[PDB]
Amino acid sequence: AMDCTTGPCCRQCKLKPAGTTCWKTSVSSHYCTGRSCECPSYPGNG
Repeated sequence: AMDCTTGPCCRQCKLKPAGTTCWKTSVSSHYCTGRSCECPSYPGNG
């Protein structure tokens, strides 16, 4: 049982706040939509 939702959008076990850089990968920067714990596959700067 793991309801933490591991991922880049998940600080560790809590859906990061929307409009907050979760990934910010040097090769690809994105943002969390406070909807899931998995950052999208697109940059959030528009």
